[PDB]
Amino acid sequence: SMSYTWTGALITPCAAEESKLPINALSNSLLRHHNMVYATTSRSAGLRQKKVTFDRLQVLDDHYRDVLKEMKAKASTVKAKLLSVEEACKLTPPHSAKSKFGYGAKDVRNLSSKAVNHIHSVWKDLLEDTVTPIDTTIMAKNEVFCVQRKPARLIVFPDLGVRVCEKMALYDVVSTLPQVVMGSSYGFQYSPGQRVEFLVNTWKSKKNPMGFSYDTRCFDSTVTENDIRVEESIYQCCDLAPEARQAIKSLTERLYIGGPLTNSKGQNCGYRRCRASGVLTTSCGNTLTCYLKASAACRAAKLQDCTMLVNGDDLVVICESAGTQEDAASLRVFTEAMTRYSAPPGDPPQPEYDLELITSCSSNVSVAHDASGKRVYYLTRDPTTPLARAAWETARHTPVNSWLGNIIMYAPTLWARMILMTHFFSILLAQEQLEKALDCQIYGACYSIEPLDLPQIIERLHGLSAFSLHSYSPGEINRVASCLRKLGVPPLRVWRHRARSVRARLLSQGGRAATCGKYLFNWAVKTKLKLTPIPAASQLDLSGWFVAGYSGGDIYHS
Ligand SMILES: O=C(O)[C@H](Cc1ccccc1)N(Cc1ccc(-c2cc3ccccc3o2)s1)C(=O)c1ccc(Cl)cc1Cl
Repeated sequence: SMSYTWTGALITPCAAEESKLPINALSNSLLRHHNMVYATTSRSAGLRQKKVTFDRLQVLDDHYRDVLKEMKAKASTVKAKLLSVEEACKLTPPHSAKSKFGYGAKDVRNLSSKAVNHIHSVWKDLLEDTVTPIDTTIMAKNEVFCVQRKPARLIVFPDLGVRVCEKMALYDVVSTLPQVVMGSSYGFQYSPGQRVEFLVNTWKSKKNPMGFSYDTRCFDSTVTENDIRVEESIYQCCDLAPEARQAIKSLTERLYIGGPLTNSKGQNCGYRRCRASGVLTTSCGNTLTCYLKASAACRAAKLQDCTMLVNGDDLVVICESAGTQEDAASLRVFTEAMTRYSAPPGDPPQPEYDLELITSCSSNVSVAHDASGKRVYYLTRDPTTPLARAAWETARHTPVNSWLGNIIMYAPTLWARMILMTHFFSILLAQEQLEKALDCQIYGACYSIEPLDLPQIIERLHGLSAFSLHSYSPGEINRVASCLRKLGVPPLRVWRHRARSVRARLLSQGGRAATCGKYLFNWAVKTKLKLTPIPAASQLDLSGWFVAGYSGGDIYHS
């Protein structure tokens, strides 16, 4: 079956679309090569439509069914609950697309009778109708990138009322099942640090460790009706209220498997027979399907001690190496086996015998030293993307403050400390918006965060070491350095000279700011400071921050 069928109608833009980095008075204090940064618009949607329209073909051997059985067993221990409507509402993102039925996210969160009535009636349609396809909207995504240009990705999502419904039936499922079914291998249960510790222990649990990541060529399009249905047999293994089983069956037949795509102007763009990105089960399902296809594939290729870490469509496999010549052979089979499951490779996975050489979730493990000179591991990455965006957001406020999200998730990184924290705090001082809560996204979910809190938040996601790390490896430093030369970002020495000033600015502010300049820039000075636990750091409520991803699921918290 073809992943997609087009009618020829264009995927139209809902609003104005900028493709060129806006420039303001602050711009050059960060990135001088403006011709390097751009944003994807609905103008390239046609390209993307071409790269993802293809026919999927699957050959499921016993190794495939073997693993699927194991998973269903563990799945059978899960007892998901049926969210009521109010609860559902209370999980909808304050800035989530409004309903084509007269009410919006603001309406739903508050439980206005308009939204609650409609949802109650949408849910009923799911219980007495298990076939009529549910309409969807297809818009091109606007993401910023560096050149050397990729076509805009495609977002497909059902109406707000249906989204609320998905939660009532699946919210509790997608949060639980993954951990239970895949155990430690489930990547959305780890904070950046725990992810790093998991990969290290796992690397140490091998006499001869050998690893590789596996990138699927546009994974959503590879996903076939069979996958969507198998996913369901898995969900249906849970102890689920009867009404929920129906809704999950109904959502499956009428939505997740496929359905008509409607552009922003109401025209028909075509039909979908693969994964919809805007559904509650997108992240969970992918991860589920990706884990199943890569476990079978492991056995198919006789890989010794197959351990895996799976975050949605991203895959990492650390096993017991059996000889450099023997591994490259194994991986060939593995790729071939994945290809038979409709999970071909975008790039040939290649074996690495060096941990800090594998890239999962666009990141990697690297090393430095804490306050005690002890070797400590942290999660870092190429800063190209993060900065390019931090730049765009320097002259354009976005719904997703990437620079903040980035700082929270990469506090320990050489580039996030010297550049991101400095640059942006400097700007918060001038505007005096040091406490204005701002949105940002982590593993998918949108959180509201106040800048002055960062000190506590960071300590809570990485620990005190995120303020005293030093002697970063030469490999990392050189990468941060190069990327800067590329985008035209001033050298690191310049930033330290600026952080020295921003530190001083924050310190003078006393209070929570004084804490910020105290802990966030304590690396800019020579006479280091004490830095001890933060009293209100143990106050923060971070249980639900990293229990499950919701990328393309309509999720929000505090
Ligand atoms: O230890 C390191 O890896 C870097 C190495 C490094 C090298 C080049 C550019 C940036 C970082 N470094 C070591 C140094 C800190 C200050 C240095 C220095 C020497 C010097 C001489 C004259 C004028 C200013 C100067 O700053 S070297 C740091 O103290 C440091 C640690 C964490 C963070 Cl977030 C930032 C820094 Cl600066």
